[PDB]
Amino acid sequence: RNFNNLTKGLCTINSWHIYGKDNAVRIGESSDVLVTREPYVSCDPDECRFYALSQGTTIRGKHSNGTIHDRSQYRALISWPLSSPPTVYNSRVECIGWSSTSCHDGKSRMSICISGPNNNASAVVWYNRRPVAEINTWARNILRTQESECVCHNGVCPVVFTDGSATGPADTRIYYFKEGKILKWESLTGTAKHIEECSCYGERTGITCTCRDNWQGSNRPVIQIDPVAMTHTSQYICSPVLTDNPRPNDPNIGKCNDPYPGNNNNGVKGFSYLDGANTWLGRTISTASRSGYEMLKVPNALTDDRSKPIQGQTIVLNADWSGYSGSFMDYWAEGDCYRACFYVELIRGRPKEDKVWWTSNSIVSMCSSTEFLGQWNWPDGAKIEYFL
Amino acid sequence: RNFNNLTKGLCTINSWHIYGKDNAVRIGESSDVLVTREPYVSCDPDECRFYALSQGTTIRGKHSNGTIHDRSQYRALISWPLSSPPTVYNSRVECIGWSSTSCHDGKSRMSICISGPNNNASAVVWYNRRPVAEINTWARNILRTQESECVCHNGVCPVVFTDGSATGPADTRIYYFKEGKILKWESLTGTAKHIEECSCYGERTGITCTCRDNWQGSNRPVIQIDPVAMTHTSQYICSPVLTDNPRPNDPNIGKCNDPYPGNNNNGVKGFSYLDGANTWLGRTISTASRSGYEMLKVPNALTDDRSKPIQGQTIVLNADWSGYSGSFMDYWAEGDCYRACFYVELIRGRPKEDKVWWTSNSIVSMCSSTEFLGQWNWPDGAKIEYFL
Amino acid sequence: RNFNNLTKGLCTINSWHIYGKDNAVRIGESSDVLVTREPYVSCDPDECRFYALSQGTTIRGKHSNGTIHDRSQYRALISWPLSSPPTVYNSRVECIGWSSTSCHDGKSRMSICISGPNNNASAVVWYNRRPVAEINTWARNILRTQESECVCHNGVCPVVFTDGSATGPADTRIYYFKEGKILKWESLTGTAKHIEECSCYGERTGITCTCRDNWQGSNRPVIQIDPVAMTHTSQYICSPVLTDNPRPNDPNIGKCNDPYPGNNNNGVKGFSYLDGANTWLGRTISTASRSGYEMLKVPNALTDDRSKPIQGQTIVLNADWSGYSGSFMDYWAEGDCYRACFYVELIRGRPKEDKVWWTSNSIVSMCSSTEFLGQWNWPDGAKIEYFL
Amino acid sequence: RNFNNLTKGLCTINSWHIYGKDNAVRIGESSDVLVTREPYVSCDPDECRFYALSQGTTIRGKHSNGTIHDRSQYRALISWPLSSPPTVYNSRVECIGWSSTSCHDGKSRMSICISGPNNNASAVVWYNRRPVAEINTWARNILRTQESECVCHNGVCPVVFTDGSATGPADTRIYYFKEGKILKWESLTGTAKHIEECSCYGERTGITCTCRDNWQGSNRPVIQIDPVAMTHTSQYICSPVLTDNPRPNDPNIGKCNDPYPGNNNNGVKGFSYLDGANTWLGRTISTASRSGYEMLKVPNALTDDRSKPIQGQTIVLNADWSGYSGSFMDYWAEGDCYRACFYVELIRGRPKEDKVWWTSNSIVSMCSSTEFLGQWNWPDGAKIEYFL
Ligand SMILES: *[C@@H]1O[C@H](CO)[C@@H](O[C@@H]2O[C@H](CO)[C@@H](O[C@@H]3O[C@H](CO[C@H]4O[C@H](CO[C@H]5O[C@H](CO)[C@@H](O)[C@H](O)[C@@H]5O)[C@@H](O)[C@H](O[C@H]5O[C@H](CO)[C@@H](O)[C@H](O)[C@@H]5O)[C@@H]4O)[C@@H](O)[C@H](O[C@H]4O[C@H](CO)[C@@H](O)[C@H](O)[C@@H]4O[C@H]4O[C@H](CO)[C@@H](O)[C@H](O)[C@@H]4O[C@H]4O[C@H](CO)[C@@H](O)[C@H](O)[C@@H]4O)[C@@H]3O)[C@H](O)[C@H]2NC(C)=O)[C@H](O)[C@H]1NC(C)=O
Ligand SMILES: *[C@@H]1O[C@H](CO)[C@@H](O[C@@H]2O[C@H](CO)[C@@H](O[C@@H]3O[C@H](CO[C@H]4O[C@H](CO[C@H]5O[C@H](CO)[C@@H](O)[C@H](O)[C@@H]5O)[C@@H](O)[C@H](O[C@H]5O[C@H](CO)[C@@H](O)[C@H](O)[C@@H]5O)[C@@H]4O)[C@@H](O)[C@H](O[C@H]4O[C@H](CO)[C@@H](O)[C@H](O)[C@@H]4O[C@H]4O[C@H](CO)[C@@H](O)[C@H](O)[C@@H]4O[C@H]4O[C@H](CO)[C@@H](O)[C@H](O)[C@@H]4O)[C@@H]3O)[C@H](O)[C@H]2NC(C)=O)[C@H](O)[C@H]1NC(C)=O
Ligand SMILES: *[C@@H]1O[C@H](CO)[C@@H](O[C@@H]2O[C@H](CO)[C@@H](O[C@@H]3O[C@H](CO[C@H]4O[C@H](CO[C@H]5O[C@H](CO)[C@@H](O)[C@H](O)[C@@H]5O)[C@@H](O)[C@H](O[C@H]5O[C@H](CO)[C@@H](O)[C@H](O)[C@@H]5O)[C@@H]4O)[C@@H](O)[C@H](O[C@H]4O[C@H](CO)[C@@H](O)[C@H](O)[C@@H]4O[C@H]4O[C@H](CO)[C@@H](O)[C@H](O)[C@@H]4O[C@H]4O[C@H](CO)[C@@H](O)[C@H](O)[C@@H]4O)[C@@H]3O)[C@H](O)[C@H]2NC(C)=O)[C@H](O)[C@H]1NC(C)=O
Ligand SMILES: *[C@@H]1O[C@H](CO)[C@@H](O[C@@H]2O[C@H](CO)[C@@H](O[C@@H]3O[C@H](CO[C@H]4O[C@H](CO[C@H]5O[C@H](CO)[C@@H](O)[C@H](O)[C@@H]5O)[C@@H](O)[C@H](O[C@H]5O[C@H](CO)[C@@H](O)[C@H](O)[C@@H]5O)[C@@H]4O)[C@@H](O)[C@H](O[C@H]4O[C@H](CO)[C@@H](O)[C@H](O)[C@@H]4O[C@H]4O[C@H](CO)[C@@H](O)[C@H](O)[C@@H]4O[C@H]4O[C@H](CO)[C@@H](O)[C@H](O)[C@@H]4O)[C@@H]3O)[C@H](O)[C@H]2NC(C)=O)[C@H](O)[C@H]1NC(C)=O
Ligand SMILES: CC(=O)N[C@H]1[C@H]([C@H](O)[C@H](O)CO)O[C@@](O)(C(=O)O)C[C@@H]1O
Ligand SMILES: CC(=O)N[C@H]1[C@H]([C@H](O)[C@H](O)CO)O[C@@](O)(C(=O)O)C[C@@H]1O
Ligand SMILES: CC(=O)N[C@H]1[C@H]([C@H](O)[C@H](O)CO)O[C@@](O)(C(=O)O)C[C@@H]1O
Ligand SMILES: [Ca+2]
Ligand SMILES: [Ca+2]
Ligand SMILES: [Ca+2]
Ligand SMILES: [Ca+2]
Repeated sequence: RNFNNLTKGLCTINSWHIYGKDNAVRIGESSDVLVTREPYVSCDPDECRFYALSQGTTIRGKHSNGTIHDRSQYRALISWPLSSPPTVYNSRVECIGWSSTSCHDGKSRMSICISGPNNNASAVVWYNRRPVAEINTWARNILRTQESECVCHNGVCPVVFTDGSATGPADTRIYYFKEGKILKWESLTGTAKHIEECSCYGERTGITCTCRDNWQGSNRPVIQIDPVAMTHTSQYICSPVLTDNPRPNDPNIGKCNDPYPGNNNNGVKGFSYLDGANTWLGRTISTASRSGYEMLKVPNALTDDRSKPIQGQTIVLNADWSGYSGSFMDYWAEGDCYRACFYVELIRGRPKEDKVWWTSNSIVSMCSSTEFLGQWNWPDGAKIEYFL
Repeated sequence: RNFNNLTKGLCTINSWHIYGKDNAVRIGESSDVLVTREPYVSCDPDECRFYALSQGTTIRGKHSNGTIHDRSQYRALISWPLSSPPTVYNSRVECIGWSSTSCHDGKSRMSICISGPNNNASAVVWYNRRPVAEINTWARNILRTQESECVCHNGVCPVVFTDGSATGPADTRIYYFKEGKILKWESLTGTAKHIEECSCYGERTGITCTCRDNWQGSNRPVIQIDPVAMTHTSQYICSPVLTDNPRPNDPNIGKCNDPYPGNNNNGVKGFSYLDGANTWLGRTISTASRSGYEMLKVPNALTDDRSKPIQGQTIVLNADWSGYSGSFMDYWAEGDCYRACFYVELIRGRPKEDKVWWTSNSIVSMCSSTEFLGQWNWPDGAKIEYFL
Repeated sequence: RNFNNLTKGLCTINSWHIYGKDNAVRIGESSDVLVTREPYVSCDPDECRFYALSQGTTIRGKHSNGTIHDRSQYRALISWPLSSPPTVYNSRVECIGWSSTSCHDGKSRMSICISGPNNNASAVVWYNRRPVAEINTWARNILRTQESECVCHNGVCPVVFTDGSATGPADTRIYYFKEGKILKWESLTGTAKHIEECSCYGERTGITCTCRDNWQGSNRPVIQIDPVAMTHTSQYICSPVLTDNPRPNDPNIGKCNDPYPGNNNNGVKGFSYLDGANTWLGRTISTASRSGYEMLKVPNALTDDRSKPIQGQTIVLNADWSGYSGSFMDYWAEGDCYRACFYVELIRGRPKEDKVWWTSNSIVSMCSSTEFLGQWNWPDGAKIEYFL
Repeated sequence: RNFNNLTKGLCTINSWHIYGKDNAVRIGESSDVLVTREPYVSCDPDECRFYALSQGTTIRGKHSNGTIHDRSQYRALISWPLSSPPTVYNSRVECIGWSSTSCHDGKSRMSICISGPNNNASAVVWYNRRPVAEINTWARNILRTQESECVCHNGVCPVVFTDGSATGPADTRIYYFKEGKILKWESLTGTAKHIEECSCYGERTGITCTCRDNWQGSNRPVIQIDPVAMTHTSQYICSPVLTDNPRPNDPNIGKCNDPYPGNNNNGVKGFSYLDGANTWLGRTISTASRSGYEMLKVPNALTDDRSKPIQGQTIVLNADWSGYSGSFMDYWAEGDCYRACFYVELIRGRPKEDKVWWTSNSIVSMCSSTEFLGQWNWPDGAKIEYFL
């Protein structure tokens, strides 16, 4: 076949419809469902699948004790069929490690997993299910990457990595891969001051990534990548509609080229679709914790430091736990435009529910509609009391 | 490949033979079998599969408590191989929601799932396993559809939807899809006074649907659809052999253009094959509850308001629980005629068996034979005492 | 592709080597393994699979209680990959019923399942996984068939059926199918006096079946079928090496055209390879019960009523339970000859082990070698005490 | 397709990166994971898979009691997807027996399994998933083979077998197969004095095998095979870096043509990559038991009896249990060189952990990198206390 090229724009987003939901924690109460976290979704030309980092144990298994921890030798990137749960028997391992990204270039899939101790981690780049390239840590402090899908154009797939402090200046690099081979890498440029866990999408030969500032910012950094020139810029979302978590209350003036202050040394992976008047931002409803999730239509959020919402949709009630969120699109669907999609990780267990000793999640996913559809809310749906 | 066209008539039906049976509740006593209800069967050109609405839990799982309820965020349309049970590990999710239909047009499969709260539900139309179109509620009162397979002709697949009261006049629409796109919709016309859960089949370029009148009728409404003109008519089955449940005893004169009275605000999904002297009707044996199932040969049942049975076959004894029933056919089989098939849902658990706190079902399915075959009876076969 | 034709002879049989073994009862002690009985093996052009009649429950499931019974609505013909156990999650249902046969003609597979009450049973013939023909009971007394694979030549697949008494004269028919359609049937001719559960193989355009005389005989009946003329003959194995079970001790003169007396109203499915000086017979070691299994090389056993063994191989020790046995061959293997194969059913549970309330089996299978290989013995290997 | 030919050399090995890990014992604490031992890895042109000898029971099953034993009728060679665990539901049986090897020749896979009692064992050779040839024991004392993958060149696949004493001179043969047929065999020649469990790889039309001397040696024997001439030589690794287990401490002079003494009648399967200055040896860290695992870069280890390490990498800490290790490569990967890979068996249970009554393992696997990557350590990760 052929390399996918980003020739289309985004479809007009007037609401969001349910796309996938795996009910993993409900089902895992009485089935062999793997403990996971950091999920995402990624499409092949002939299939869309769920992805996540396994913890190498089932939820009901005794080894689920202690799975609040992020990095171990027992983690792996797995994938499984859309809206099924991640089971021992239906999950496919993509590579071994505790930080990942993955994407299809139209011909084959690239998957990247990072493993190792904090001071000696390394990335292995797989292409067509074979290891092709390796990258050693350059700052010796938890080499880490996107935790959602990358995007490819004409065979070139950019990936954002960070190595260094989670609470001060770090060393972020953008790598450009083709068939798993390193074409080029560059150090981060622009005005973003701290970058983690970028969520990306592609449109009209440009790639846009919305990231997490874990140091001083509660507005989100944005990286804009030209996959042909293999260059990038960075800044923050200018809008005063702040979308990190935890975060201050929304002001009336945002910040384009610096972190908006109030909350230090924390954050959550999130995403946005930045498309002029067709702009939608995702965020937790709570400003204090990872609970609730909503989409807000915020015209020109990227560039207008006074911009406010004109429409919205609740995805997860504030009474229910959320978690990481990220972007993906089916680049191989029919039609003249790409349909914006996203997922929300619904974290259950520790630290917020400490009557159990495990941490896991389920997944809900939505795609955009040109209709103005009615909204529901989409909780994980499991009862903690059943696990006691 | 090519779009299927409805070029054949029905085979002569002289008896029914066993086609499929999944023994799901028996097997689920000690395996990871999903709780379901509203099952059906649908064929692809190369495979026939079972379908149902999952409840997002296994039977032995503690989340099975409360599954008598019809609409939740944890339901999804799943499919799995013919006569296997619906397990966590072998079930494929088609889309998310609590009311569905699905059919193959010869090239790809269309699946439709409705989700949302009662006053804000929406349908998402999937084609070739991608979302293609969306339809918002128009009466804000449980938008709902067939719960068995649709039928396609030359790429055009009609689907019947209802939105509005279950106990008074409602707003029924027939939608005509092609490759998941809306070609046209029309409001219900004809003399049917209330329409729910249509069971359809196709023959000689016409589609016939047998539905449920939940308001005042215990005779079944019939919709006849011309998929080329994209028009329809409606009436009731004229025969005094009444086939809803619950229902009055059979009179000697039926009603062609109005509900036959006696039982209000209830019913069950059912089906018929209306083919002149080759006409067969399905119904529960009990007039009071969903127990037993039988087929009756009732010549010209559609148009003769004096017609009575001349032959029959018991499928499920009155001593055993039944449930929904519906039609399907293998439009891709060999031969000069289409073989009529049907399924019966065998409901176990609540409300009729309240020693357990769950509701689920298994499936039995039959197809027609030109032979005069001996009959058996086909119970679910599970013992409730084992689940206590 | 093309219809297989029987153009080769049997390979020289100098010993037997292990082919497959599924350890089903061992594994089912702690996994979701279906209760089965009446297993066999059958090859497709690209795969060989195990087959059996499921009982619609797992071994550890509470519905395993009572599975000594042979005929129920919860039985089905299933198949699963060679040497795996029959699990809920890996088994494919071929058709519904409690007596079966199945074979591949080179293009597609035909499967036949019989279901119904004792006085009203019927066979459904499936071809390319669709129902094609049906056959009603003709003697109203447990219509029944081979319980191992049929054999095809140039698209024509003969199958032996019996309807009527298990303890007196019955009505046996040979049906000739092509693409699931009935070409012809004939009533049994020749000198066999009672026929059940034929085990067949094909070579040089002839099909040979070794059957079970359940009435008066402890020598086995043989049916020889010409699939081109669609005619047959029948007799008994002439050898005094008797191979039914239970049976008298071996005399020095056998019987060619009548039952050898001593044991009435019982038997077991078995097989032989009748090939002049290359003749091998299978039998239980015990004359009283289904325990042990051995192969004996008995030159001209079919026609020589004085013939005795000149070589042998123990398959299952007399200290271990056996059961049904039958023939199959890979008609699509490389080489100038067909390699003779067989399976032995290893029955565990009731009636011989009544500390449990279930009956199931595992499978061992062997194929012939031109080498003189060392022998092992191949028990089921499960410990009944573990199931208590 | 075409037979693979060994046209490439080894890639430069500057470090090792994680390739696969199945966490089988962790996951098997609460899932239907088969008990195994003697694992390995082998690639097809389109897939790489894990292999092992099953014990015909799950870990949590009661039949796991006694699985320290090596040879039983319930063992089989199974394969399953890379980095998944070996489950009842995802494992494919290749053949039946208790000693094995397997390899793909570019067109189809050959698998060999040995079964039988100690004095009457036999090998069955499968090709394209059909039995093709058989080999009877020639010394009547546990006929046995490699327990890791063989290597093919232009359709010819050499395999090393041993029959005879484990504690004195034995009869080793090299067999040369093509499409499962025996082309030739030869008796072992050269200076190796005892050969078991060879680990092989291929490069530039030569095959190199590193074996186990179980009699008097703690240096490893090496067999070098010319698959075109179908001839071989043998010797020992000359280096004083000793790599058997148990073993003496490293001297300063090794032995090229005789066993290095100190430890009798024991050993462990292991491997090396012998490639001049690109030479790397694997070994346990402990000299006394199967604990820890490390790679050492030992230039010209094969031929230099003074050679010492100049670089290394720890794979498994000495505090953690290891086991067998072996070589494999993806002969169908892209690039101008073959990437060296290996696996380490991580044995859990008896004899070292006798609070449980079973013996099983998990797998870790690495491949070489031209980068100098940071190292981690890779334990099995299961807690024995959870199994009590
Ligand atoms: C069936 O389903 C449908 C479809 O889902 C349901 O309809 C949906 O209903 C929801 C809920 O109401 C709507 O979401 C909200 O949308 C509003 C925005 O819409 C309003 O404002 C628009 C802009 O108005 C301004 O500009 C125009 C210029 O043209 C000017 O005219 C106007 O005066 C004003 O200057 C209006 O255009 C718009 O009107 C239109 O739409 C109406 C329908 O909604 C319609 O009736 C009209 O005729 C017209 O067509 C409308 O008035 C969002 O503002 C809102 O989001 C805020 O509120 C939620 C809480 O509900 C909160 O979670 C959000 O985060 C946000 O509030 C926070 O952020 C603000 C920005 O900083 C801040 O100002 C707030 O104080 C608040 O901040 C606090 O909370 C946050 C979060 O914790 C925290 O971080 C902060 O620090 C701080 O603590 C909702 O998104 C959908 O748009 C609507 N969809 C459709 C298609 O109608 C329907 O209800 C369902 N039916 C039933 C029966 O259930
Ligand atoms: C082996 O297997 C075979 C194959 O399955 C078995 O054979 C089958 O046996 C079953 C059971 O008997 C049969 O089903 C019944 O069929 C009859 C219809 O057939 C009869 O009537 C025909 C029509 O007669 C009328 O017209 C002709 C004009 O030509 C005229 O001559 C005649 O005088 C009369 O005017 C006859 O043609 C037919 O004869 C033929 O067939 C005979 C074999 O059956 C054969 O012997 C003859 O020689 C001839 O060839 C035959 O007489 C159905 O009426 C019946 O269904 C009613 O009864 C069941 C209870 O059994 C009930 O559940 C049904 O719902 C229905 O009864 C309700 O509805 C009626 C309609 O409103 C109503 O009038 C009733 O009062 C009753 O209503 C009550 O109950 C319902 C349900 O709860 C409730 O809703 C109401 O409100 C009310 O409370 C059966 O379907 C098969 O047809 C037959 N198949 C074959 C191929 O033979 C065989 O038995 C097995 N063997 C063994 C050993 O087990
Ligand atoms: C490693 O593995 C190898 C390979 O598996 C093992 O070698 C195998 O060993 C087994 C066990 O011994 C052998 O099976 C037996 O074979 C004999 C037949 O072979 C003997 O007889 C041949 C025929 O002799 C006659 O004809 C020739 C004419 O040429 C004439 O010369 C001769 O005098 C006589 O007239 C001989 O040719 C043959 O010799 C050859 O082979 C020898 C090796 O075996 C070799 O040493 C010689 O040099 C020569 O090459 C040999 O003498 C079968 O008879 C026997 O089966 C009977 O016995 C078993 C019990 O063991 C029983 O279960 C069978 O059912 C059968 O006995 C019953 O049926 C008879 C027939 O009616 C009846 O007469 C009996 O009384 C008995 O009946 C009772 O029991 C049954 C069953 O319950 C019941 O139904 C009845 O009613 C009644 O109660 C075995 O099959 C293999 O052939 C042999 N294979 C090879 C390749 O060598 C080796 O042992 C292993 N190594 C180790 C260390 O373990
Ligand atoms: C992040 O990750 C990176 C990458 O993994 C980590 O860096 C790695 O660190 C490990 C651990 O230190 C290294 O492994 C060791 O390598 C040494 C070999 O390297 C040394 O020696 C080289 C050769 O020196 C000789 O020749 C040169 C000629 O050119 C001459 O100049 C020199 O004087 C001497 O004559 C040196 O070239 C080399 O220097 C280079 O590398 C340095 C970095 O390592 C660098 O700083 C230098 O500038 C230069 O570039 C270096 O000095 C192995 O010797 C060693 O293996 C031994 O020790 C381990 C224990 O640690 C033991 O398990 C091994 O089995 C082995 O020791 C046994 O065997 C010996 C051979 O018989 C014997 O002599 C020993 O006594 C011992 O024997 C006992 O134990 C065994 C086992 O139980 C038993 O069987 C015996 O009987 C007996 O009881 C390690 O393999 C990696 O090479 C290194 N990799 C890289 C790329 O740097 C980094 O640490 C991580 N970072 C953090 C923060 O964690
Ligand atoms: C490689 C790694 O440890 N990633 C972890 C990151 C980093 O800690 C932060 O991004 C700070 O760098 O955040 C999590 O803890 C979190 O917030 O839920 C989860 C994730 O596993
Ligand atoms: C969308 C929805 O709720 N469908 C439900 C329907 C409606 O209640 C009725 O058709 C009245 O409209 O009927 C059921 O309750 C029933 O009778 O078993 C099941 C089904 O799930
Ligand atoms: C259709 C049917 O019932 N087949 C059964 C047959 C018949 O009873 C006999 O062949 C007599 O006809 O034999 C069995 O009981 C048996 O011997 O183990 C098993 C089998 O299920
Ligand atoms: Ca932050
Ligand atoms: Ca009604
Ligand atoms: Ca008999
Ligand atoms: Ca040794």
